[PDB]
Amino acid sequence: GSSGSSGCPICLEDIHTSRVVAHVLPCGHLLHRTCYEEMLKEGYRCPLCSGPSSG
Ligand SMILES: [Zn+2]
Ligand SMILES: [Zn+2]
Repeated sequence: GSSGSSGCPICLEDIHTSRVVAHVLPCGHLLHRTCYEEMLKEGYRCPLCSGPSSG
């Protein structure tokens, strides 16, 4: 379950700035320097910010 839509939608693990760097998306979300590199390859953008048909 997930009540708060605040967290890396890639790995789904509470991000910890202190622990590791967080990539602030241009939409208003945080990611993991690593994850941000994975999603880019796959071909999917912020799966949280609903968009058009695609995505
Ligand atoms: Zn992540
Ligand atoms: Zn977003």
